[PDB]
Amino acid sequence: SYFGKNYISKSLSPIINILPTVTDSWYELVITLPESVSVIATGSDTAYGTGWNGSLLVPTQNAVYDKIVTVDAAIATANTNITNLGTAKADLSYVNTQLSADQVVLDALSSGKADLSYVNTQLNSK
Amino acid sequence: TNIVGRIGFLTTGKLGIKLRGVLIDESTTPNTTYLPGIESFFNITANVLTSVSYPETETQNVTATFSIYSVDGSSNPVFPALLSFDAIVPNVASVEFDVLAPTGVVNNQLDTSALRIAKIIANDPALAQKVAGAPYPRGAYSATETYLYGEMVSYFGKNYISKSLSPIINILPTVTDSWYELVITLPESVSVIATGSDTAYGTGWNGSLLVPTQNAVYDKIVTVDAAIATANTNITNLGTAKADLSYVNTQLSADQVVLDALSSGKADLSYVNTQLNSK
Amino acid sequence: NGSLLVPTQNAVYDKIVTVDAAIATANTNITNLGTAKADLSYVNTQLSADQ
Amino acid sequence: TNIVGRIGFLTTGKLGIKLRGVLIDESTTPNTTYLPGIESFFNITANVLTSVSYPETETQNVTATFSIYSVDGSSNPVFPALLSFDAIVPNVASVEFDVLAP
Repeated sequence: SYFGKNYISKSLSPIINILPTVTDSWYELVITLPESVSVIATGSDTAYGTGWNGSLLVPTQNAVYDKIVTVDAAIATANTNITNLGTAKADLSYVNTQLSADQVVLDALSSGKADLSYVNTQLNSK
Repeated sequence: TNIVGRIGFLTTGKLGIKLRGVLIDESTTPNTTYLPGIESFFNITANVLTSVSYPETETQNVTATFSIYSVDGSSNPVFPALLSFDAIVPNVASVEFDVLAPTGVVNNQLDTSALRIAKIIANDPALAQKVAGAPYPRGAYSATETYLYGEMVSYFGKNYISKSLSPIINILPTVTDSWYELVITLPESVSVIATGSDTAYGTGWNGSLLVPTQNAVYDKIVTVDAAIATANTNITNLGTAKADLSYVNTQLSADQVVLDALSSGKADLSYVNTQLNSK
Repeated sequence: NGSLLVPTQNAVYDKIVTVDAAIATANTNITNLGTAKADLSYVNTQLSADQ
Repeated sequence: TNIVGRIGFLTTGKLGIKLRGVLIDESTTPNTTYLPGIESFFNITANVLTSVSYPETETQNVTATFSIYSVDGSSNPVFPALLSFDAIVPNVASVEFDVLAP
């Protein structure tokens, strides 16, 4: 059953991932519904399957609720990814501070410590 | 191990058990040695094995031959071993004889009894598919193709299976001589026109009563999903694009330990000049 | 949940839709602010200069 | 060394033991000089060896032949031995007939 129409597979070989709308592998079971005294309000029990691009159908509450639930689950997953990324992956302040401290130690060590050439010259003098 | 069991189609007989190798038993304090090739006989009276006791040959993997003999007028085993088989007596207080006897038939190729063949053909999916008959779907009816027997088409909203044993062309499905309709008989139908409303408008609102829409629902929801996926892509890109906390900490610690080592064991200018002036 | 009624009128579906759109935009803003802080190529460059 | 054990599927029988070579058990005060080739016979009554005491041979490394004969109406051991092998009698006070390693 596909989007309100019943189909029968007419392919001898087993088929998979072929939409029933393909008449080359499926036959649609026609129904006229002649002058029936009962014409009431129902929905379409087709779960969200990206077949709703051109679809004058009307979606049941179940498909919409399930898609909303999975969308919210994905959003929660993204939010938790952001949360556990921020606290463990990215930060700039103390990295910059420690780099500046290391740079100040580097220039202090460069200035204070004696060149090996200077030490060699002085040892030569004596 | 005690052995209990019943024997069909034999009111009176003798059961004989013989070992194929030596057996060692420790159920008794003095270790019991069991010689092979010696047959032990037990009565089978009123289709019941009277008192069959044989040592356990399970953990020793020793096989024993069991045999069923008819009794002559002297209550003695005649020897056409009606049922003979090799089996291992397991380690249990009482075992059933049905377990020991093998299950199955040697001449398994002899039975072809119509009922059996019917069951075989029905149960196998391939043979069942071969015996199909029935409608053979082909699609909407047209007058430019040939429909064989059992071919079923759609015409004016009805389903028609051709019953002409010969192929037909251009002949309408409605004429009952060569087609026949497949009844549906649906009473008190529910889904006719409400499912078909939909209407094409409405993405974000709160008062227009967007009850039936499905296409715009699909479009807005794929927009939302694309936004979420782009957010995930940005999150992953930022994750791979920035530096990790632990890696930076480790690199900084390595630089700091090298730095303190350099500061400790090095020649400061003042000390060297002082030593030179002393020299 | 469950296939009992169909409606899903413009009184409960679009409220959740707007909630999800707003939360996705908020996550986008949080991602934007997170990406403004820290980096890898620059840190590696400066660490190599120090090395 | 005293040999003890039961023999299943044999209501009554004889156990014959024969020394391979000359044995000298100095344990006994009059050092017993056991001669070879002589087949000492013991009784297996009610599937049980009656009283099988044999000198140990682990020390001097001498084999002994053990055979289990069935018994006919004349009490003569039917010489085709239902079981027969060669083993060294271990130097223990009591030994099980099953544990005699051929």
